[PDB]
Amino acid sequence: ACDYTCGSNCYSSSDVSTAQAAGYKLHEDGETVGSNSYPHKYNNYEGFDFSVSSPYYEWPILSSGDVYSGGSPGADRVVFNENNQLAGVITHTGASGNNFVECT
Ligand SMILES: Nc1nc2c(ncn2[C@@H]2O[C@H](CO)[C@@H](O)[C@H]2OP(=O)(O)O)c(=O)[nH]1
Ligand SMILES: [Ca+2]
Repeated sequence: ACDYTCGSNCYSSSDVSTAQAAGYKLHEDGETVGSNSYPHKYNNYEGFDFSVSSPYYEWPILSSGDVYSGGSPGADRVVFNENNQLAGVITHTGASGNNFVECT
């Protein structure tokens, strides 16, 4: 069973903490990867009710199981805060345009 289901992509807790740890490290060191400069601030335009406080940062999580290193980011993202607390896992899949919906 999936801990997080983003469209047709299946993720376990370990997939999420692994992706999150990589994004937080880059955030700490003030470095980015890719053309969209990840990790970057997640403004929460959609207004999700995250249990942890802002600011939020997004980092792509890949269905391949690999840690994002620069190519296409896919549609899924892990959202973490300043204290490296997981806010949630989101996706562009099933959302119009460049909007997001939470992964179930
Ligand atoms: N939909 C959405 N995009 C955001 C938000 N915060 C930052 N973004 C970024 O704002 C632009 C318009 O959506 C995109 O560059 C998107 O990039 P990502 O694809 O990297 O999320 C947010 O809260 N919602
Ligand atoms: Ca996996």
